[PDB]
Amino acid sequence: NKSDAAAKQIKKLEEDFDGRIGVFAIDTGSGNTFGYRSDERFPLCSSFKGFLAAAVLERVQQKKLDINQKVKYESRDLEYHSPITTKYKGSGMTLGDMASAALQYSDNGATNIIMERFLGGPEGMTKFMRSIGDNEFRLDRWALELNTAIPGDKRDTSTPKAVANSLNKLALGNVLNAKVKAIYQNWLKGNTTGDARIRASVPADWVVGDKTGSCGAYGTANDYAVIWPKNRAPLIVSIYTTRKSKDDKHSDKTIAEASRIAIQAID
Amino acid sequence: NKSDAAAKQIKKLEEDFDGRIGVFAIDTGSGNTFGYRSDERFPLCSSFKGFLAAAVLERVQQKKLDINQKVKYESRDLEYHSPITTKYKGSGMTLGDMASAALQYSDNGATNIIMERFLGGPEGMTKFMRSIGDNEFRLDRWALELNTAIPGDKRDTSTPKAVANSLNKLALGNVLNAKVKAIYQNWLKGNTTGDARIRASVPADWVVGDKTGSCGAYGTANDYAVIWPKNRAPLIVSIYTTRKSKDDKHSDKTIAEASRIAIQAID
Ligand SMILES: *C(=O)[C@@H]([C@@H]1N=C(C(=O)O)[C@@H](SC2CN(C3=NCCS3)C2)[C@@H]1C)[C@H](C)O
Ligand SMILES: *C(=O)[C@@H]([C@@H]1N=C(C(=O)O)[C@H](SC2CN(C3=NCCS3)C2)[C@@H]1C)[C@@H](C)O
Ligand SMILES: [Cl-]
Ligand SMILES: [Cl-]
Repeated sequence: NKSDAAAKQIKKLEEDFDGRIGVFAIDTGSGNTFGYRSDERFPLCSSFKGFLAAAVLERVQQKKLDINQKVKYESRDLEYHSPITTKYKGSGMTLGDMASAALQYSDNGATNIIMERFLGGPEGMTKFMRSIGDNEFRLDRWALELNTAIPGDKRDTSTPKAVANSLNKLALGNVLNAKVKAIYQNWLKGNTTGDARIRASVPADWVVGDKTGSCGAYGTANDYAVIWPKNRAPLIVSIYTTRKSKDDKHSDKTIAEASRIAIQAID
Repeated sequence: NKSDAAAKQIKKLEEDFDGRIGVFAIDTGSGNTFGYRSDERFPLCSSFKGFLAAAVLERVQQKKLDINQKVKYESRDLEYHSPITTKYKGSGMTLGDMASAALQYSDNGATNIIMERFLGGPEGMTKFMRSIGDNEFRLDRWALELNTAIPGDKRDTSTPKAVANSLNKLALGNVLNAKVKAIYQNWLKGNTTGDARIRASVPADWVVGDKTGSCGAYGTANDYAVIWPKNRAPLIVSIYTTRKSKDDKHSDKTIAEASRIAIQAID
């Protein structure tokens, strides 16, 4: 009935902003979970960049790539919303800086460079996810063309649950060894775009790492986080939202609130 | 809870001047440590010169260089802020005097000459740091071009903790033998640029050695010190700051104060 309360509250929250909320949350210490529409599909938006950065680190760990190797792109027509890569166009960036920029600022140039040169594009990004046991994740299109968030369209979607499980495996589990996993955590922790989302749902002294996404269409936005509460086992939180109409704006407040409800449901 | 008090105080200090403070402090006699954002990246500015001078002494100890060998530079266009090297342009300087000038007066000419001729430039400076167990330190650019302190930019950064540990290894530990380490200490002790920073945070009869840095952009400044309190085991203090806006000035007062808080936290 703690589950059922949380569910009634997400249902009301989704009715209040006239859309659709998907949640999955894990207490990694007890194994307690809460889910709401946790098996429905939602657009990834930029959020897949968190997994792209893990993919790079996997390669670095296998010695397939070096984290300090220069990635040059002096001639590239940089995609919209490349605030980091724009600054370094002249000198290039380390693969590590570039992958972290893809995560921390949602840099589309970092994203697309890495997928075209190192990861085998959308298909390869999908293969990476299948290789960690994730069967729902599909990336179909490149950084800027995946944000259409069309209702019923399965392209570039996952489920809240798949997102949660995957983050758990990558951030807390055994895909990355001790050294490289720590780097991944530092990267998540240093995310700059999620202050109004899961971060806003927790005490200021809890440590958080997240990646956000915002399609800019159908009010579609999301956020996923590893949370370290004071003196407690990590939590995994995964919140995906969409909305009725093409022109609707996303609601940060709904994401923060659905996170609050989720964190309470596994308390 | 003494840790947590110190942390609340640094957080308020950082909010008051609208920036970001990173701290790491070690009591070498108990092993007690305090840190605040001790794993986040901050620009080195000139501060790496302290490690550059250690690198030189390492080479001297290995018999790769002689501390009294004449370094001539009669034709060089000396970089801005070379007060010592400007004075000796005609005659040259000993490698020892030159390295100490790079430390004590933050002489950019001494800095760049030494990196280009003896240390293998920024990458060699970084290799030196890796070789003492420092995995966070990166030097990417040369003396005058590393002071841009752009938010988000990982070039020429370390963490307060990495800086503290490294200083401990170099100033108090086993990298340099007893004779050469004493030289290094004398050098640190004779620093002339840090009267308003960590030095200002401690009784005037405590003996201090430090290296400062001031990027002159984004209010970015730092200081790191070995402190000998009378009749107590050494302390290591490491304070890094940045600020929100490009035109903000650095705050010596914030550095001195964050040092006071740090030294109390490990008391
Ligand atoms: C490096 O940071 C830059 C030079 N190093 C500085 C430093 O060591 O703090 C700055 S600021 C300079 C020292 N100073 C003093 N004020 C109080 C008494 S001495 C002004 C300096 C520019 C170089 C340019 O990279
Ligand atoms: C991908 O979703 C998308 C990127 N991703 C974004 C995101 O939320 O991660 C941005 S939305 C923008 C970044 N914002 C903030 N950063 C500082 C405070 S809030 C709002 C952007 C649209 C596509 C278009 O690349
Ligand atoms: Cl999507
Ligand atoms: Cl492409």
